[PDB]
Amino acid sequence: HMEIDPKDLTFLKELGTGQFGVVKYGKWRGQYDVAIKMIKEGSMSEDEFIEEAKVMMNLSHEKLVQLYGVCTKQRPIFIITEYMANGCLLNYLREFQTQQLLEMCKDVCEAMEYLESKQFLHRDLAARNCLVNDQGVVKVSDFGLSRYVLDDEYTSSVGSKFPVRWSPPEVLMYSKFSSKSDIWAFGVLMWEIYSLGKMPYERFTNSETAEHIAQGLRLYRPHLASEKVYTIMYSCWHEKADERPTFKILLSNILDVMDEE
Ligand SMILES: Cc1c(-c2c(F)cc(C(N)=O)c3[nH]c4c(c23)CC[C@H](C(C)(C)O)C4)cccc1-n1c(=O)c2cccc(F)c2n(C)c1=O
Repeated sequence: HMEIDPKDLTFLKELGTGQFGVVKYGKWRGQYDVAIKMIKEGSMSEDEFIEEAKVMMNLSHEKLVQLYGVCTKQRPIFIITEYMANGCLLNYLREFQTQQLLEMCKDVCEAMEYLESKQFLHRDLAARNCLVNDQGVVKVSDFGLSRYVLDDEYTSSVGSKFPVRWSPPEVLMYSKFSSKSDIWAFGVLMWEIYSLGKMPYERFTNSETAEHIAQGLRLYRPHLASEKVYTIMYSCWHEKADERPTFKILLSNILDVMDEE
């Protein structure tokens, strides 16, 4: 537990509004640049999140957005994190050489291999919650947070905000989350990266996407992805969770394609 005193925070710029409300840029104890997420009441199970936040502090990796602490002796609670000046990867992609696109995949895969080693599920990996720092390094953010979301539009499988397009068959059929459902989502993320932020299965509704996936249909090769890169993303989408690679394997596959291309 790392309780941050709000008196040690400054509020310097408004970054916008996310799923949980207002996000600000500020400084913590004049030392760290931070993002301050102000968690609107009724949007998150705070008690359950606060228990898990102690586990989230201990997660430390260069490619994971660092949790610095929380402000919980008030409502709304604040989540204090590492500041990523270029915002989310989806908007960064939408605003590159093929080598830079693979380095973005490598960055995320390093973070995911670390989470996989800690048996910590992200649960909602996608370009919208990967963040980009001032040097163009991509880092994974909001890992594990979707388990504490209270809005039905995000939690229900038929909700308007459920990430159907990033979900494997066992999630759509049984809500069975595992390291292998994070692998599936990672493949969709690689597709997003190589498609410069296009929506996956854009031609389909969420209901039509679940049906397409049930028939064995998969996302097509983006033109910026080579055959070797597409083989990696496609390996993430095996119908059987047990036949999907680990993040450890994926990272080795990515490093091989980099050295070769
Ligand atoms: C990421 C995000 C943040 C956000 C955050 F949380 C954490 C940090 C960090 N740790 O530093 C952070 N840093 C910056 C932002 C930001 C935003 C951009 C800033 C600049 C300086 C570049 O203007 C820099 C804040 C509000 C909304 C969203 N946001 C989006 O911007 C977004 C887009 C498409 C699609 C989506 F789904 C999106 N969603 C849902 C969403 O929450």
